[PDB]
Amino acid sequence: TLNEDIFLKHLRERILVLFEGLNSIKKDDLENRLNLTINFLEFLLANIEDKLKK
Ligand SMILES: [Mg+2]
Repeated sequence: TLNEDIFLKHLRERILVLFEGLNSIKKDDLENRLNLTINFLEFLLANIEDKLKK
């Protein structure tokens, strides 16, 4: 069963690597979208405050 053990252990590692890559990709995409929304809200806040000082 040696060949079986090698294939299964490598397959486990491949699954873990796939999960690690998927989580990295999702984290980057989430960071991008969060930065967009946060910048939008900061621009809105700054514009509102500039509109209030006048
Ligand atoms: Mg790993």
